[PDB]
Amino acid sequence: GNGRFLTLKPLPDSIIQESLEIQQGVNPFFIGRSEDCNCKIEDNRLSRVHCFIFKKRHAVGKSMYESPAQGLDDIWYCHTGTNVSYLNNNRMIQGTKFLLQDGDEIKIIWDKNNKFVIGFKVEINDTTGLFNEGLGMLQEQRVVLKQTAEEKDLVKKL
Repeated sequence: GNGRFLTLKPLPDSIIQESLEIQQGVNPFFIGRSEDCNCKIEDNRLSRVHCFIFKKRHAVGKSMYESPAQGLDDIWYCHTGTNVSYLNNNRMIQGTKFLLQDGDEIKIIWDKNNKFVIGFKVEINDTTGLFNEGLGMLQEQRVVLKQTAEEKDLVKKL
């Protein structure tokens, strides 16, 4: 690859059926109804910036002895459109940050009335000095974080 690391693959089961490629963690990645977002999701009720994937350096403590995880870069999926974000079994709200482990198929919008369900498959082919292969294996186990002024600023400029 010329610079691939994370492939975001939305599929046919979800209203979004395309494949995106996050180059060595190209952040932030904007996602929503308008293709303007680095990621494409055609969902009427879904906001243009409704969801965005951001990358940050994994916050770790002093490297006691010789151990990996010596501070690296992690990717955080930050939802934003009122439809609330959904990953595995963690429910989110309109503006939450969540870790994306490999094989992360998240539904940004799910409506039984119109079957308007979304789903993206996170597949990290390359791990560029990442805190982990990308399967998320830190102390926290799939926890939802809140978006602060820092995240809100990312969506300010698509």
